[PDB]
Amino acid sequence: FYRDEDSGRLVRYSIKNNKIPLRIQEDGGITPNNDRAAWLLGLMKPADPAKGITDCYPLLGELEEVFDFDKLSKTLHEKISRCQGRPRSIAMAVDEALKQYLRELWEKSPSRQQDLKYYFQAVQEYFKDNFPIRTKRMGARLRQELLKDKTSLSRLLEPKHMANAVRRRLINQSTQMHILYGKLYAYCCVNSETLQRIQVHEAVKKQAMTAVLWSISRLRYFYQFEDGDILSNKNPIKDFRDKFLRDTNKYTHEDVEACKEKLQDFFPLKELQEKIKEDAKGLQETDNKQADTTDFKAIGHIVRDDRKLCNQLLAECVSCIGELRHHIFHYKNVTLIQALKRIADKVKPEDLSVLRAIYLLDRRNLKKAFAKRISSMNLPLYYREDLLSRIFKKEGTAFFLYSAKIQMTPSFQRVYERGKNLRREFECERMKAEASNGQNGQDGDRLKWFRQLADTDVDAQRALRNLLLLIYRHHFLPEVQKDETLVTGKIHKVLERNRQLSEHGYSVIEELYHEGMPLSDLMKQLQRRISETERESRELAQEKTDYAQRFILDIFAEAFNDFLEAHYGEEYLEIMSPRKDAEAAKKWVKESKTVDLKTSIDEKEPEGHLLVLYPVLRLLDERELGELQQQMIRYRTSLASWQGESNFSEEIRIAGQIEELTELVKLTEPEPQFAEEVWGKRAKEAFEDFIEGNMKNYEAFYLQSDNNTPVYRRNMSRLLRSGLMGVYQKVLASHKQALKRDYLLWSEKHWNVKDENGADISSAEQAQCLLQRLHRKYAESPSRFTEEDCKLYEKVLRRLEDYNQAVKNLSFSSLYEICVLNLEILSRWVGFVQDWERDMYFLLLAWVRQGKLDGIKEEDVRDIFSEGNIIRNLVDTLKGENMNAFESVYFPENKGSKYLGVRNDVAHLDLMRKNGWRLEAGKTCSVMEDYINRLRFLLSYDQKRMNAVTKTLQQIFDRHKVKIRFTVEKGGMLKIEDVTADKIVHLKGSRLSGIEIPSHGERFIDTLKALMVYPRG
RNA sequence: GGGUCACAACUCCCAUGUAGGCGGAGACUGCAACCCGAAGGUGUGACUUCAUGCCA
Repeated sequence: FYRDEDSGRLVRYSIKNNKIPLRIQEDGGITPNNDRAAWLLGLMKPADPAKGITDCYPLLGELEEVFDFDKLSKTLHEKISRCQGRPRSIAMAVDEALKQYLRELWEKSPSRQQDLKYYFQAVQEYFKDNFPIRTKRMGARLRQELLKDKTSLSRLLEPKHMANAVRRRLINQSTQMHILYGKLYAYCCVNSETLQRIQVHEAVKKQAMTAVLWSISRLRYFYQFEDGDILSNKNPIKDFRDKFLRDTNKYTHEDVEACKEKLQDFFPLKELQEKIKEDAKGLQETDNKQADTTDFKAIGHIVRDDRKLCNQLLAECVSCIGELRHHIFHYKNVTLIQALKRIADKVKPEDLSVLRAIYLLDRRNLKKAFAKRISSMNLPLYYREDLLSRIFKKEGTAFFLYSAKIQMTPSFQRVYERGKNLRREFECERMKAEASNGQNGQDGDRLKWFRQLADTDVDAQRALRNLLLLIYRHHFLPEVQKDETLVTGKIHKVLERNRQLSEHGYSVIEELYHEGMPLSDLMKQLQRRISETERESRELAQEKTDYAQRFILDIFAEAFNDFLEAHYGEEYLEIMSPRKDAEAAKKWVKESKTVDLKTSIDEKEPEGHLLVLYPVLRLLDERELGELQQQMIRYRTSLASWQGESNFSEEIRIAGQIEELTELVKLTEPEPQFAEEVWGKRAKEAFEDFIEGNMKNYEAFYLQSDNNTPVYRRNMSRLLRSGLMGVYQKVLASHKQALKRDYLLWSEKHWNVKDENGADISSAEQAQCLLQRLHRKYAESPSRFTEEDCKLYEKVLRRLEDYNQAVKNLSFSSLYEICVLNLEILSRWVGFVQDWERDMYFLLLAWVRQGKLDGIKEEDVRDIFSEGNIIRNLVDTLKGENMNAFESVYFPENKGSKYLGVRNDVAHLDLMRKNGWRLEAGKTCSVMEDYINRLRFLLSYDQKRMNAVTKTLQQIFDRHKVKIRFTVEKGGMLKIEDVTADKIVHLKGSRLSGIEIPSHGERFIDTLKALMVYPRG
């Protein structure tokens, strides 16, 4: 589908007349392309409240006077009085009576038919939305079901309700058209390739601004500043910033220790100090060597002082964040990339000395960061060296930190499950073929490397999976990037296999790939097909079959298997024989193995834009980095997808550099230095009121115990880094997570399951082995299962689930999951606030352009959104009839003044502080409910944003396998009904009703419910 | 006090109030699928729909 200012092209007349409502007259002006756009743009006329005029849309009032709306309701009531129930009959009767009344009203008034056409279109849209006949979609089904009730039927026919609904619809369409006008002339002064490009650029800028706001909140956390504005140039705040941690009459050693300890969670300060100390020591022993340590020697006096280093690092950070906040939303630079280039041109890297030293120290640490990751996952305690050396050799390897992945590249997990299932199916069919024919076929190894072992524990398969994941991520994908023919070297074969089961589902996929086509185009069409399939499944409320995703998984699994055969064939037997040994685990880390990851980032001189953007990436935890990386991947694919006359090569290269830098920051962990044995002098306090008794009573684990990875430690470090512990100790105080029932259940070693096969289960490993054995026996024989084993399965399942929930509550995994969910609820509202800010900027620009505001210039508009508060600038700038004109676009008459303050509450991230979790006198609701309702009030200029508030909250909750229900109470307020947890359905078709297990425990659900309604609600 | 009734989106367009099409299109406007991915448990292979059978 392609449309332009002329027509539209690939019912038929709807395709042809689908063109843009706006056009450029080649002189900088935008003019309407039809009558409806001109009518929508001229509806808003500002009104003087002192003179007596109240509304800003007089034509809508006159049209609501002409359209009676009172005899229509009586006519419809009289018409449907002879229908009883049967909501479809009511729908046809209402539709017929409505079209009769509309044609009579059109015949009655011939003078004002022109605007009557658009009024009739709005009325017909209302009646089609609320009285549906067809029920193919789900929403139409529930509207028809709601048509059964007589009370809702009476409510839907009120004259005031219908008039207000038509007015709201028309005002919403007018506002959207003004915003579309204002989007142009801010980027332009062909539709398909330009509007999508503007959408992509705005998405990238908004994601960057969310990252900037997160780093601003982190900087305010560092400086311990109460309200105000840290990124300021006026005298008192600047003098406070320049004097921070100076002297001793104002600040104490505890202050500098707390500041440097907060800074250590994001920055490698201790390693930098040790590096400078060893660099100073080495200069006194060599008298003739041209080493690259001149830059490090200049800043030796700063980094040797804690106060000076902290103050200087905070100063350079504040300079970078302030320059980023000044730009990006500037009117000059179209792209964030050229904004970074202009910042790097303005501010030289000679000023940023501590920042560039931190960048260099982090760049020259990948060599041991990769070794730390390899040791951390599973690898050394299941392989007896001299094979990891054959894979991760210390000489130059084909391993890289980050590959510029192509769109819709599958993850390792889906590929692994698909290949493992295909291998199991092949094994079963070969065994069944050996039963029918007693001849041993010499073939049978065509899909190995996905074998499920037969040491055969669950940890051994974990280690094998992790090794294959490392090879897939750092070796196979750069090889595919350099030479894609590997994947193509399999594609035809997979299609043939599908045909071998026809005597199909890949018929749609058989037509796209002819002979030789760039896989990039293939994944773009498969992305389109997957998108339509998912959207249709979501719309029609049915679960369908995804053939394109399965095809992608199949071809990538075949390519991975053949690649592993080509390079690691001599070590297949040694890879498939893991063996647990703690001696190699205690070794391999005292040797400082320092493996040989490679990257394209320079080792002696950082680039200017990368150095400017480095603290922003350094101040994001784990998920905002992923969102920024996905936005950069989408931007790169979008730039590559456009045709000629583009000139976007340098932007593509810089975007790839940003992706690689983000991957480097993600890989190079900040070295949490927990040390000690259990506690230190930070988390201990931040974690007293979550342990039911004392931590010494839980000494069996939390220290030594299994002598393995201590997740509890990574969980507590990542929990304490996020800075939400003060909020959680104010809100979730009486919701202790360690408990004593869970520790008693974990210390239980005398399970009462009474296993049938001449033994008794005493450990969770034996229970997991019984689950695996019983599930394999069920998998081979689904239709024939003994009644004893079917209840034995549930008997071990419930005990294992109780044990796992006790472990998850004890290991602080539930609290960390709640923190991840809470930080996901935030930064969605920040995205909503960014959307509102951009929309209001473009709306005000469009209003000023078409002479709507009298004594207001474009300079004032840009100065509203340049510096200072946006809200205060709007209040001090627009007044009289202009403020009434601005307020005319928010329909919900229940609100009054003091609104738009939720923008300042969200953008400053007040919910990340203890003082923000307080409510006004009254309001009878919870903090989250209050924020939801104020967000609906703020976003009421756009209907889709107002519905997307609750929609996105429900989707975020459902991503964690948790439900949440809302009910609308009196006055239109939303309130939380319940939360609960969904259930995973175990063995199906087992001559039994099916075992049902909740996906989350009661402690997790109760804590999430306590967070959602803090005061009441 | 339907006055913010979301979940069950929103926008645009199909010739003469006629005429439909209660029909189409939309990374063009937002949620999604895909990835982040740790977290993780729900047997598989193969095809139709307003979620249940159909064959080894």
